[PDB]
Amino acid sequence: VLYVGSKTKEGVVHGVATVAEKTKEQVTNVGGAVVTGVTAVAQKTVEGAGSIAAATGFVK
Amino acid sequence: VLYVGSKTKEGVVHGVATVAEKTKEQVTNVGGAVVTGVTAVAQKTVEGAGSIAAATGFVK
Amino acid sequence: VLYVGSKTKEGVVHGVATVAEKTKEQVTNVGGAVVTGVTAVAQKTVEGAGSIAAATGFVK
Amino acid sequence: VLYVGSKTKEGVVHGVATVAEKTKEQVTNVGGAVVTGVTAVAQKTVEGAGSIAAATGFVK
Amino acid sequence: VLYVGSKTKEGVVHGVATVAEKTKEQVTNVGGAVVTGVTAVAQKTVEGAGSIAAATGFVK
Amino acid sequence: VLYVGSKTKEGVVHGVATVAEKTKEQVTNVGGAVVTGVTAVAQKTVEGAGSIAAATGFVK
Ligand SMILES: O=C(O[C@@H]1Cc2c(O)cc(O)cc2O[C@@H]1c1cc(O)c(O)c(O)c1)c1cc(O)c(O)c(O)c1
Ligand SMILES: O=C(O[C@@H]1Cc2c(O)cc(O)cc2O[C@@H]1c1cc(O)c(O)c(O)c1)c1cc(O)c(O)c(O)c1
Ligand SMILES: O=C(O[C@@H]1Cc2c(O)cc(O)cc2O[C@@H]1c1cc(O)c(O)c(O)c1)c1cc(O)c(O)c(O)c1
Ligand SMILES: O=C(O[C@@H]1Cc2c(O)cc(O)cc2O[C@@H]1c1cc(O)c(O)c(O)c1)c1cc(O)c(O)c(O)c1
Ligand SMILES: O=C(O[C@@H]1Cc2c(O)cc(O)cc2O[C@@H]1c1cc(O)c(O)c(O)c1)c1cc(O)c(O)c(O)c1
Ligand SMILES: O=C(O[C@@H]1Cc2c(O)cc(O)cc2O[C@@H]1c1cc(O)c(O)c(O)c1)c1cc(O)c(O)c(O)c1
Repeated sequence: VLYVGSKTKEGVVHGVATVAEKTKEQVTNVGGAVVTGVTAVAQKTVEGAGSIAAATGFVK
Repeated sequence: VLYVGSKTKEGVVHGVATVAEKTKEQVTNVGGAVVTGVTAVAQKTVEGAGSIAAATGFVK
Repeated sequence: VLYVGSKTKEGVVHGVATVAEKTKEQVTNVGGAVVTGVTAVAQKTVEGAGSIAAATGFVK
Repeated sequence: VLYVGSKTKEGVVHGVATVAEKTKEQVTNVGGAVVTGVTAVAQKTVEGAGSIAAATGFVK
Repeated sequence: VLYVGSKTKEGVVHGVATVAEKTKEQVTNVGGAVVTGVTAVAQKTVEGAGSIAAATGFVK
Repeated sequence: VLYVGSKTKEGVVHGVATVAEKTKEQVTNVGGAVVTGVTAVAQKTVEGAGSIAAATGFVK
């Protein structure tokens, strides 16, 4: 019974509760990368890169 | 019964509670990378890199 | 019964509670990398690098 | 300027986040009172009682 | 300027995050009172009682 | 400037994070009172009693 694998879980998020409460949020970039506020993110990859919250300035 | 593997878990997040409470958040980059506020992130990769909250300035 | 492996867990986070409470948070980079505020992050990788909260200035 | 009272707050709830996740919830009373699952409830009373999640068995 | 009282707060709840995660919750009373699961409740009373999560068996 | 009282706080709750995680919770009373799971509760009373999580068996 090759791979009779029952209920697995891979790359799962469940049961999250969040409260963000600012008064003056502010972002100001010049020529670069910015990544904020990522929340409750899942993923599964096969035979490939798997970045999630990446941020790169230049590439040459 | 090759790999009769029952309920595994791989790259799982569950049961998170968060309260962020600022008054003046502020981000200001010039030519670089910034990554903030990542929360409750899961992932599974097969045969590939697996960065999550990466940040790189340049590449040459 | 090769690998009759029952309920494993690999790269799991569960049951986190957090309260951040600032008054003036501030980030200001120039040409480099910054990574803040990472929380409740899981991952599993097979045959590849596995960075999570990386930060690199340059690459040449 | 008798009672130039500016922006007060009295009996206020704001900024709530909740995740309930059961599999078999069950309630079974016989002749009594039950009160469950109350959430995010505000109130203001003037010259009178102010119960919110009360529960009484008998009165004679 | 009698009572130039600025932004007061009285009976306030704000910024709550909750995750309940059961598998078999169960309640079973016989002739009495039960009060569960109260969350994020505010109140203000003037000239009167102020119970919130009360529970009484009998009254005679 | 009688009572120029600025931003007071009275009976305030703010910035709570909670994670409850059971597998079999159970409550079973017979003729009495039970009060569980109270969380993040505020109140202000003037000229009156102020119970919050009370529980009484009988009254005669
Ligand atoms: O049956 C799946 O194939 C396995 C993976 C895989 C792959 O990635 C690329 C490829 O060229 C071949 C390949 O054969 C794998 C395999 C798994 C076995 O259990 C098996 O008996 C077999 O003959 C051969 C499978 C299903 C999936 O759902 C999965 O996520 C996964 O990673 C794999
Ligand atoms: O059955 C899966 O294949 C295994 C992994 C794998 C792979 O990655 C690339 C590839 O060329 C071949 C490959 O054969 C693996 C394998 C596992 C066995 O238990 C097995 O009996 C077999 O013949 C051969 C599997 C399923 C998956 O779901 C999984 O996540 C995984 O990593 C693997
Ligand atoms: O069955 C899985 O294969 C094992 C891993 C693996 C791999 O990584 C690359 C590859 O070329 C082959 C490979 O064979 C492994 C293997 C495991 C065994 O128990 C087995 O009997 C076998 O013949 C051979 C497996 C499943 C998985 O879910 C997993 O996460 C894992 O790391 C592995
Ligand atoms: O102006 C409000 O009257 C106050 C309360 C009150 C009451 O409860 C019953 C009653 O017979 C009389 C009464 O006079 C109160 C009062 C407050 C003063 O500041 C004042 O100068 C005055 O002459 C007299 C008021 C407004 C409200 O919005 C309020 O919530 C409150 O509790 C009260
Ligand atoms: O102005 C408010 O009246 C005050 C309270 C109060 C009451 O409870 C019953 C009552 O017979 C009279 C009464 O006079 C109070 C009062 C407060 C003063 O600052 C004042 O100068 C005055 O003459 C007299 C007031 C407003 C409110 O919003 C409030 O919540 C409060 O408790 C009170
Ligand atoms: O102005 C408020 O009145 C005060 C309280 C109070 C009361 O409780 C019952 C009552 O018969 C009279 C009464 O006079 C109080 C009072 C406070 C003063 O600062 C004042 O100059 C005055 O003349 C007289 C007040 C406002 C409120 O918001 C409050 O919460 C409070 O407790 C009180």
